[PDB]
Amino acid sequence: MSISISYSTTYSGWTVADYLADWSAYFGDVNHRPGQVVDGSNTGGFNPGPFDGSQYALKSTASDAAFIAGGDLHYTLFSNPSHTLWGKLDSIALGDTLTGGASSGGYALDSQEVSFSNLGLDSPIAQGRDGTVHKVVYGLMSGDSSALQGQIDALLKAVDPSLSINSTFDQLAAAGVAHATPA
Repeated sequence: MSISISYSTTYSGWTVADYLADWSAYFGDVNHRPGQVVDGSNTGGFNPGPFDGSQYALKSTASDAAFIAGGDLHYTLFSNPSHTLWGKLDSIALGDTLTGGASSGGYALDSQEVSFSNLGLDSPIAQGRDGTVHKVVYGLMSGDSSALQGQIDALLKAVDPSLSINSTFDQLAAAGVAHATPA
């Protein structure tokens, strides 16, 4: 199946690129780096975790922005290649108001704005921190969504070369890729 996109009607006239650049500016950089992961405030979490699961979720420490990555995901922690996320990334949901976690049966994003599904990404452990899945998710943690933008640009061009991250959500809905959701 081709990339599927949802978007709240209030973003109908935005391009994908402008939405993601703006979301990244609100989320900011959670500072997930050596000496700066000292407690659970900026780790995020897996369901079921602690290091693997079908969801990885993180809330911003600068805003209420949050995302959930869905698929079949694995984090190496200290194991070579250290601090690598690899595996199957099917979906990214972005917005605000993260709730839940492993103990309550799953994460939910109560103010989801936009989602991207059927991403078809599957990165092997061998690529380490240069894997596409790793770069996509670490970009969302660190205030730079350029890796996600590039993957969406390629998936959209695969549907039709007239579609891109510079398409508005409106235009993607007319093309049958995107679907407006209630605001």
